[PDB]
Amino acid sequence: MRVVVIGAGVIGLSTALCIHERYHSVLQPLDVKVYADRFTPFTTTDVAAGLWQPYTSEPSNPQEANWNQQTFNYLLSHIGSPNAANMGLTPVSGYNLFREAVPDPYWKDMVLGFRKLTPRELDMFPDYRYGWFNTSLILEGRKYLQWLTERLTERGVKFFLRKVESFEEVARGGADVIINCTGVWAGVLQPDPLLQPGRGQIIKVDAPWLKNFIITHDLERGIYNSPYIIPGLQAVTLGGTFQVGNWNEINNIQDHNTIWEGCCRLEPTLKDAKIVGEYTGFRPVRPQVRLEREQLRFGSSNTEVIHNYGHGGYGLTIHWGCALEVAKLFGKVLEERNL
Amino acid sequence: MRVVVIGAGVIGLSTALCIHERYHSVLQPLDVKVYADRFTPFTTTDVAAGLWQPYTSEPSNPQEANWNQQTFNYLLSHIGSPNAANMGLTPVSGYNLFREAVPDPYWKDMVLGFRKLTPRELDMFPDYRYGWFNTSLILEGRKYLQWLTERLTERGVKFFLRKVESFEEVARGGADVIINCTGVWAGVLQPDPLLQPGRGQIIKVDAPWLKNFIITHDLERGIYNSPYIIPGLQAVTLGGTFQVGNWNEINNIQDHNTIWEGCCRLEPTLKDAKIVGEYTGFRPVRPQVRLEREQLRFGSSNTEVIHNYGHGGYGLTIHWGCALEVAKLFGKVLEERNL
Ligand SMILES: Cc1cc2nc3c(=O)[nH]c(=O)nc-3n(C[C@H](O)[C@H](O)[C@H](O)COP(=O)(O)OP(=O)(O)OC[C@H]3O[C@@H](n4cnc5c(N)ncnc54)[C@H](O)[C@@H]3O)c2cc1C
Ligand SMILES: Cc1cc2nc3c(=O)[nH]c(=O)nc-3n(C[C@H](O)[C@H](O)[C@H](O)COP(=O)(O)OP(=O)(O)OC[C@H]3O[C@@H](n4cnc5c(N)ncnc54)[C@H](O)[C@@H]3O)c2cc1C
Repeated sequence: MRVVVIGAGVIGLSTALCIHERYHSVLQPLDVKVYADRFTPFTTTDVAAGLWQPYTSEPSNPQEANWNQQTFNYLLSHIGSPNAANMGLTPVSGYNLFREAVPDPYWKDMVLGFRKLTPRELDMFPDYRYGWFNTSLILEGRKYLQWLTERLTERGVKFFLRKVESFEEVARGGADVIINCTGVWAGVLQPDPLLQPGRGQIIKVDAPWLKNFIITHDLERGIYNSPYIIPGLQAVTLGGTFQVGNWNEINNIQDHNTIWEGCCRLEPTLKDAKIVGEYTGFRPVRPQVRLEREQLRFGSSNTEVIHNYGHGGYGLTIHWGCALEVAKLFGKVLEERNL
Repeated sequence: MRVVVIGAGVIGLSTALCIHERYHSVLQPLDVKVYADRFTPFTTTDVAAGLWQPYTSEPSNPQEANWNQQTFNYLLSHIGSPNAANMGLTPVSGYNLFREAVPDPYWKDMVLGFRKLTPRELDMFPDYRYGWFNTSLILEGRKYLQWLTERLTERGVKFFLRKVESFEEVARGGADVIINCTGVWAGVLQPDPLLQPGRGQIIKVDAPWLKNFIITHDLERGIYNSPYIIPGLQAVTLGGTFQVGNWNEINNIQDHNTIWEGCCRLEPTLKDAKIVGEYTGFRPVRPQVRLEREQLRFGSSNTEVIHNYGHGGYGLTIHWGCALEVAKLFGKVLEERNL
């Protein structure tokens, strides 16, 4: 059947692969195509700090906790292959610092080695007073997007640079099923007032001596509104901004300065780091991932649409669980159509 | 007074600085000079993997344990300054893997976060069956040697490229005190059958995605005779050889192959690493650090000699404790001479 995925960010590509991986065998004819108006390096995914770490607060949908877990185990299963770095993966250990005691995250047990910092540890970070340590994984968005792209391409999936104006337009094109993985732009194909851009700028820097991630938190100020430093495969990502409702896509000088000075304070050796670039992107903020099936009549054609968007500051961290869930709904769509 | 340090490896330079730092104030005249036939990048120190980690077994002279501890705290005290990376320092977390249970090292409490690996952790390293994890520090020998060198130079200490033939030769040159920090070559100035070269080759590689150290152990085969990978500031050090009594200073292809294949098996992603160089050096192996004062009559001149050599595979790890001890003996020499 004709299936069309709209989106080429981590959600779209992982989902496409996930399904094709499960159904090519079963459905003889299984035509996947991917439409997107932006491919890496232009997706929001390419801008991601690259770390696997859910929010500190519990999720609204409890399945989100599963999805996160399934994603981590799936990623860990690759640690050990010769390809892990080629897919954009590597373990990284690091700190979560806070200004005051805070309850353990629901994810303490998903990551490896979770534990509270000791005082000699905290002495390395004077403004903070409570914190955790745990090892997790890095999944660079750009590298991972390219990897999924080659995998998809070899499985025969086709890509097309296109801006979709409506699902109708796609249904008319003969799509039996359509997977919406439009990220913050999903509202355009169909309004969702719950969805909003969580803008964030980052500064990429060359500072190889930094081997661990460090993430600061300011409870008053909101998540990701505080300095964080996260080593990646080739460079370090400096960061710190999450602004809901802001659509400005231009890097701004003010954000740059606050991110730089904050990090520079937290890790003074940054003094010698070479800045390699700055970027801004929109977390697709929503109270809960919208992941559900919906049918659409276009005259005489029910065309299923399965949504998968609204991942906020955690799309990398949970993409696999969602891709699986979508495969499952797609499974139902198949049994209704009688395979 | 005239003081002459023989050696420009980590032991000689740290010791010189240590003393000058303590006595320049007190002794009005305090003439330090450093003689060495090899300066960085030619010392054994420049070849060090760069990690702070004592042996797994406990020391013979118990003071070694304190020297190690004093060294770690001294190093940690710098984590936080803007200069830490310039001195060659950065924290690094990592694994010690073994083929069977083993008792906790006497140093578990000196390092940060020591703990035993869990099974999900061990699944990332299939040949191994027991292990630890802890964060420690990297101190790159080459960078640190250059840093100490600038510090010494600015304090007015003088350097001279000179092969010393005998202490006599130096005493005749008017040295009131002489600090022997000759490493494996100390036997030449005065025989010590306990001292032997622990040869070791390493391969430097460019593989920035590796953020944690990994050190393997084979009990039958001896310490450091097993693959280990240790990220440094700019490159990764691959290693694995410790051969007592071997004086071959030439890198050999057999060692290279075994080190490469072993590491490559332990971390398959090395498949894509660029090799940047290979080097070999001699750990100054001895059952215990020789650190003691000895007087020497050269006709009518007692000339004190204070030895500090025999640090094996742990000179970086303990250099500061020793430098302090030497300053202390030097202190006595001063009170005997009545300041
Ligand atoms: C600065 C920053 C740091 C972050 N760090 C992390 C992190 O460390 N860890 C983590 O887990 N998460 C992180 N995130 C969150 C993560 O980046 C997002 O959750 C995730 O990238 C969303 O992916 P997506 O595919 O849904 O969106 P995108 O990657 O933006 O993909 C959307 C795709 O849909 C296409 N598209 C949209 N509308 C149309 C249309 N009308 N027609 C055709 N194509 C269309 C776009 O071209 C693009 O191809 C971060 C985000 C930001 C901004
Ligand atoms: C491959 C390898 C990996 C290692 N990794 C680590 C590690 O990760 N961590 C750790 O703690 N330790 C490590 N070590 C051990 C550490 O390298 C040695 O303990 C330490 O470098 C010894 O320093 P030193 O100053 O005593 O010797 P050197 O640095 O070799 O200094 C000796 C100095 O004396 C000079 N000299 C000698 N004889 C004379 C003479 N007759 N006249 C004039 N000058 C003379 C030499 O030119 C040189 O200047 C490692 C060693 C090796 C070989």
